[PDB]
Amino acid sequence: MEYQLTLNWPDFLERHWQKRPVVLKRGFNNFIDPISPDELAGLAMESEVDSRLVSHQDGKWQVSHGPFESYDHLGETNWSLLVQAVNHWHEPTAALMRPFRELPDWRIDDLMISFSVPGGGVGPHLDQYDVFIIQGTGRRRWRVGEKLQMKQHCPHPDLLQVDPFEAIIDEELEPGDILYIPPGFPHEGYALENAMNYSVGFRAPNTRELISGFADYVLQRELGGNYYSDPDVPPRAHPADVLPQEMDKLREMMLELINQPEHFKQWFGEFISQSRHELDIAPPEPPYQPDEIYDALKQGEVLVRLGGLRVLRIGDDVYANGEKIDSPHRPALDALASNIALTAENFGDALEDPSFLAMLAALVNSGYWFFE
Amino acid sequence: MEYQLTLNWPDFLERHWQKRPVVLKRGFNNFIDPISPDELAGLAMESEVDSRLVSHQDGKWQVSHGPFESYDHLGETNWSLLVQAVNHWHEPTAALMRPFRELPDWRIDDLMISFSVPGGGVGPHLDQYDVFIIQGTGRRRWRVGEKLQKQHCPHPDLLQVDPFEAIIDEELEPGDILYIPPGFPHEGYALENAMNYSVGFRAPNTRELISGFADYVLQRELGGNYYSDPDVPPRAHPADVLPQEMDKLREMMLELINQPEHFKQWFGEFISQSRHELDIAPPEPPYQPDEIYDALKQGEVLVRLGGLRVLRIGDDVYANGEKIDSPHRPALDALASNIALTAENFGDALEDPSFLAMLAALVNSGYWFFE
Ligand SMILES: [Mn+2]
Ligand SMILES: [Mn+2]
Ligand SMILES: [Mn+2]
Ligand SMILES: [Mn+2]
Repeated sequence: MEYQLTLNWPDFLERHWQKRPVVLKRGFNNFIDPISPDELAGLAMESEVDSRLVSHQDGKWQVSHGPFESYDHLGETNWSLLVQAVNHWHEPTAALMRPFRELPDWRIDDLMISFSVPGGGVGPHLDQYDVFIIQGTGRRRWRVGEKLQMKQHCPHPDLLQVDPFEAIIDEELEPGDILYIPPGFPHEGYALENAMNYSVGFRAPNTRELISGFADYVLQRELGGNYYSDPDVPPRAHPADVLPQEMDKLREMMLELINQPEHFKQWFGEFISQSRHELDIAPPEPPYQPDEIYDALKQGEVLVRLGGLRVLRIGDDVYANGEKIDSPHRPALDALASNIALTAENFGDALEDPSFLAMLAALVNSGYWFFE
Repeated sequence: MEYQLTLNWPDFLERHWQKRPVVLKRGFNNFIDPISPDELAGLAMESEVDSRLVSHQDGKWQVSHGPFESYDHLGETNWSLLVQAVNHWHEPTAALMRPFRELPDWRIDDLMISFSVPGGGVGPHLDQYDVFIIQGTGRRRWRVGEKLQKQHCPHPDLLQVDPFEAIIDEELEPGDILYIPPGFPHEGYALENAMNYSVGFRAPNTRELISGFADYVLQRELGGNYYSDPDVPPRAHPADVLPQEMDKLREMMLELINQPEHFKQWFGEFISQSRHELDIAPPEPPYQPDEIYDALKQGEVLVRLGGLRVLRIGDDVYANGEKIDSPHRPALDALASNIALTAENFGDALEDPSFLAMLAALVNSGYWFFE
């Protein structure tokens, strides 16, 4: 399908994003759910999918990790099924992501869907990331509190919650409504009628993850192999001392390495292009030869990107799922990065180059793009 | 005994250290060996001690590792035995380290001893570390090359090398010292039965700094702050990552690194650790603080465990991967400055109970022993 967002973007980015939560009423007009609770359940039965059941009985909370062989015995009440990264396994669901391209592809994460019977829900909780929560069929009561430091507690080892909060937002969401929550704002919501919620999640790294990742990149690629050297080595009163100048030199090594021109860009390119959830990956059973891709495309057949596969451009280099793609043909690479559903027109003269055709062949044979 | 290096130190550090290799003729006058070859073999058989044995049947070599038994077996000619960190074990060998205190404690590693029967040698190897090779008990032929300078390929470190043209070729007598910087290919082998005492040095490369610091960051779970973009910049293509964003991220990292306390503490814990296993046997019954106090004021002498690294950063003291929590700058400064302390070395600090409780804990860790 194709989904149309009624949001006013400049106003939102200016006043709201990464600042304050909002309820965007009728974000989607005449909202038609991309998927059904049944299709979602069947999808949760699959073993490659990350899914979980969260139920609560009076005070007690029970969290069960999927997949599942059974719809019984659950209840008419007080439970919810959560499925991560549906946009990987379902194309119509993947369509929901497109309207959010007004925000950077690299910051966006994936689409997680929850189905809840009345009373069903995940409880009050905090996130470290921005989220858009889209109301599907049914209705839920959503509550968001002010952003204040609060202790996280665990009703279950597998389930994070906070203490109940005074809501700065308390509302019932109709289908098509969207609730934007910046990180740090406690929120809770629960089904009134049988409900479907679509969370477009976002991702941002912290410093720990960055320095760790890059350290592993340096180790793996065997970089930064230059040793500390002191032909000028300074005198000292006490031989057990390590002088401030030496510490400074030592750290200056790390800073210098971090600032080496290609290395950081390349590492981050390989990192950020990787998905936090498992892709659906099925390399073409026989591999493709370059000229049947050439032919297929020229024959009118269309190339489409695997749902959830991240393609990002940093400078003149492109990165698809951890792998750097480097080609002299810019329009083609731009076509690969900024739109799914590619046709020969988007490639231009690139297909004539056997090198580009070879690369493209390797990308398709990898499962990253497939024919329609 | 207690060794006196005859060396012009200003001239060495100025013209030589980390620059050019030299043969220092009669680096030691009347050089008596700290240890006998059979004693060395006595250590070569041990569970904890790191040894190795290298033999060349011409054109081909064989290497075995410790512990050891039955040296016959075989060999008369053409083999060598090598033992790491002998100063961690044999106390008079650690005294051979004292003259090199003219160089920083943090850059010094340890002393390895190699006994080679005639023809015995390790082959033309290469190091990324500085080394002083002290000749004793017999003679060896040493040759040192010109340090070739492999574009963008990692240096293999200790991996073996080419039959170089020698900028240095000679035969060492007892007391002779061959200093080599990192990068200079070198080979040596025994003529008469030969003892070599190689005092080595250690430097971190950038990779080790970044890995260590990263691990430390994970452990204390620091840098928890998340990248945020209230102002997030517009772009032509939704798939693009702008330079200003890359700068945001990079500066997050640089900021974490330039936080002084964390880097300081981590490195203090990192550099105070030893590259080889120490001898650690805490007193079977411990000492009460009063026992320490008393015995210490009886004129007894505490000595730092051989090979144990104690280093000062700012005013902070680190002993074997751990900080020492304490005031009394003179006393801790003494703990780092002198191996073999006395009551006079501490002075006033002994009357503070909180101080000697700590010190007693140091002794009980096995980091200092009486003699
Ligand atoms: Mn309840
Ligand atoms: Mn072109
Ligand atoms: Mn000199
Ligand atoms: Mn060497």
